[PDB]
Amino acid sequence: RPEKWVKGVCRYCGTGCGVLVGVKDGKAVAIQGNPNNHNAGLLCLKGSLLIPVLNSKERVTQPLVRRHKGGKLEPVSWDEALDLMASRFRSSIDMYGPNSVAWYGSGQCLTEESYVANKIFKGGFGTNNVDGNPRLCMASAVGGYVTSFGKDEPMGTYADIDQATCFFIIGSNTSEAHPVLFRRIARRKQVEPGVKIIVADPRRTNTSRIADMHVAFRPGTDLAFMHSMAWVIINEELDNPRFWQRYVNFMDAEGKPSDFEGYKAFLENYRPEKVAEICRVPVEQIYGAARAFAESAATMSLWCMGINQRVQGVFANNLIHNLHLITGQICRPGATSFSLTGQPNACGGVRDGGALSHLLPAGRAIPNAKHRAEMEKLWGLPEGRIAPEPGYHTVALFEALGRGDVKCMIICETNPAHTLPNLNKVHKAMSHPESFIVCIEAFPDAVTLEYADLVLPPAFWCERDGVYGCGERRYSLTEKAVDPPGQCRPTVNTLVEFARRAGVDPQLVNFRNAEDVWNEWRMVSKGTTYDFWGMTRERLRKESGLIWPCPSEDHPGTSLRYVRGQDPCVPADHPDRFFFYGKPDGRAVIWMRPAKGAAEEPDAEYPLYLTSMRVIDHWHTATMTGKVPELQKANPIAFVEINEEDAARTGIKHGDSVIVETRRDAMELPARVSDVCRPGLIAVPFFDPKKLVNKLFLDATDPVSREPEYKICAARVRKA
Ligand SMILES: Nc1nc2c(c(=O)[nH]1)N[C@H]1C(S)=C(S)[C@@H](COP(=O)(O)OP(=O)(O)OC[C@H]3O[C@@H](n4cnc5c(=O)[nH]c(N)nc54)[C@H](O)[C@@H]3O)O[C@H]1N2
Ligand SMILES: Nc1nc2c(c(=O)[nH]1)N[C@H]1C(S)=C(S)[C@@H](COP(=O)(O)OP(=O)(O)OC[C@H]3O[C@@H](n4cnc5c(=O)[nH]c(N)nc54)[C@H](O)[C@@H]3O)O[C@H]1N2
Ligand code: SF4
Ligand SMILES: [Mo]
Repeated sequence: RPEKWVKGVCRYCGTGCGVLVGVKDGKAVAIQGNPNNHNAGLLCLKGSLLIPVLNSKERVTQPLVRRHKGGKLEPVSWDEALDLMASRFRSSIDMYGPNSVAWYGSGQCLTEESYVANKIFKGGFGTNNVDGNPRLCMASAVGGYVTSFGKDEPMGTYADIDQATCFFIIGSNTSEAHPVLFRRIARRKQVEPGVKIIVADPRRTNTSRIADMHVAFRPGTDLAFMHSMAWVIINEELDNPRFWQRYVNFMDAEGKPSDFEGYKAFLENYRPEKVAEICRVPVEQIYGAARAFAESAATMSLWCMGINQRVQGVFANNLIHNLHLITGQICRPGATSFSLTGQPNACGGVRDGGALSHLLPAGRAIPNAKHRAEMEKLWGLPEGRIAPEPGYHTVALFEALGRGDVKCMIICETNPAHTLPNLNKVHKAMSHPESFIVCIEAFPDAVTLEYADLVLPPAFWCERDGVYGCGERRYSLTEKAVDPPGQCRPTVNTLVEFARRAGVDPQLVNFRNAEDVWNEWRMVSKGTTYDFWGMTRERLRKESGLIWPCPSEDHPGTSLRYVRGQDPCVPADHPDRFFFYGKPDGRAVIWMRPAKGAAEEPDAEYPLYLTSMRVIDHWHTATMTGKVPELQKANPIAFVEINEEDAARTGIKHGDSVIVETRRDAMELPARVSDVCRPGLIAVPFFDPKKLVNKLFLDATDPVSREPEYKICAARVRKA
């Protein structure tokens, strides 16, 4: 029975549910949803079963070191570990320059931890080799928002779910991936049965059971589909000229200035009857989706990896925004283009904090000299300290590691040997005989540890305080509830000490705790369109999150970005009601992106599309949810989804052990025959360690966002 309730944030998905941890003095005994956060006291099963994870004894509790490659990992002193880390890094820089070292973090790191590691590597060591797992996830969405709007992050919030009359949910298994959000959507349609829901996804998931229409298009053909929708919208005069004539600019297929007539001319290449067959769907779906979208009083789009993990990821994102831009379904309650963020802090930590290889904090960019100067000034650095060239993006980083270009790397709160694409190649790279890899990891079963040279024990989740920035621009504090076990220390501290010992000027890592970094980061944001200066620690302790922009302590936060009278970044006296200030002329942009396909399409030899997806019970690599026995009762191990019509003709029965094979590897999996995967598609989950499916997937990335195409590759199947 709890004596105190410590306010936090769920450790899992980007829905970012507020949580209250009940501690019976010393130990966490219960957990309940924070009634004051957006989730209003509700949590899904994974969140509900957080305590068994926090109290698990199967943790990394003391530093470990592997004296030599291929050898046993053994205990080592914290002091001996920090000196080892600092000497190896400093030497590498002294010998080969900053670009020989790198930081590979994640959207699961507290904002404060990502900010510190970013600053160390960029302002301290002078290398921009700072990336993270959000590159495997939200990079395409960032690209989409910056190219369409000139600023990252959604312009709306979760609250828009309550006023939308239409939901266009594409490339998102919302029920299994953002449970609390799916419930809020299902609730909306229950309160108002008139609400229409279109679910576009090659797979028929539980998300489609509340859908008015399920568009099961051929993998990769959604750009054609969405262009077709705009064709219909224009053709049936369902567009909003009063809006686009005043707030939109058009760009042709070659990226040059164009106009409405050019948009119409381009769209002629995407007529419904032609696209319906490209997409392998009934032509009525194109008309229906378009009409529901444009005729509705307020439409909201929501999408996830099915859109982002694509070589055309940034373009697919632009197409979704085009729909809202041509119809004016934006900047009003219930109407917005809402990218769903997968991780708890891919937003606050990596995106907003600029902890990616080409970024600087608060929407600054490495290639921009005024930005580099601005940062050198804020961080008290000597002119020119920040390298002008962006560092390696994730896939390139592990490639550099495999070549010996990157000799020292810190992997923190991610499991790359399990989750990076094209594993066989990645494993070879991580096995470089002369590399020095330091893993900050909470659970010993993470496969990446088999590659680590030094393992450091971190304080897990609420064992320390920190901020998480979820998908709706909401910044929420998680206060420390219990003490870290064994020798576990807060990564914020471990970083500050690693820096000092590595030679970094002490004025740079001038932090005792997370609150100290929050105050500097608060300063670094001041004046920018991210400005969250009003989010003091005290306000964050008392509030269940605040949504930025939040400039002064007396400012309530912002739900409607780009809207006069709502967004503080839009002059009180701006002449127009909307202002897309991320663009020089205040106008958003519609892009006539040509629809292509996957990097590796099916052919004679490998006739099927292979996709990979989430399952509600398991969180990623399962080093955390794998400790909760209840979560293992439905899908204990991996399987391969095969379509009914394909199985029959292929001669495969349900339960059969089948070999899924791509050009990169073959893996045996039990077949799960159903109508989930449309014909010509198979799907594998990645939660099982004994079945590392990323060994099957290709390594191609969107040339702009550099996000890998985990969603599509070519395969062949056979009975084992
Ligand atoms: N239980 C649980 N929840 C999670 C996670 C977890 O590990 N476990 N992860 C969190 C994280 S990091 C993230 S990024 C989110 C992501 O969550 P989602 O992206 O919603 O989950 P996925 O299974 O990857 O869903 C992608 C969907 O894209 C489909 N798809 C495949 N090919 C295409 C295509 O060509 N076009 C389109 N439009 N769709 C396509 C798939 O069939 C699948 O249904 O989930 C979050 N939620
Ligand atoms: N085929 C395929 N591959 C994919 C995807 C896909 O859809 N298909 N999705 C991709 C996407 S969106 C993502 S987000 C990535 C994510 O994939 P990863 O980030 O690699 O997966 P996680 O299991 O979340 O890794 C987090 C690690 O943090 C550890 N950890 C937990 N708490 C702490 C802590 O406090 N400190 C430290 N140091 N470690 C801690 C865990 O034990 C675990 O090893 O996977 C990607 N890979
Ligand atoms: S919906 Fe996401 S943030 Fe909310 S309790 Fe579930 S896993 Fe946690
Ligand atoms: Mo993600």
